[PDB]
Amino acid sequence: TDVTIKTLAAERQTSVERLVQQFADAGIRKSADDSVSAQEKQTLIDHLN
Repeated sequence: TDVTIKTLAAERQTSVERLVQQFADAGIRKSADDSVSAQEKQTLIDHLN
């Protein structure tokens, strides 16, 4: 579940990478190569609404 952002970010490409950024704001690890959360892509929805 927990992986390092960027490698993971690339993985989804249009999900986890994005997820990490917003989430950092949310309450998860941030993007730009470092720490990320997979399947956290929900960031788009949660953060938005």
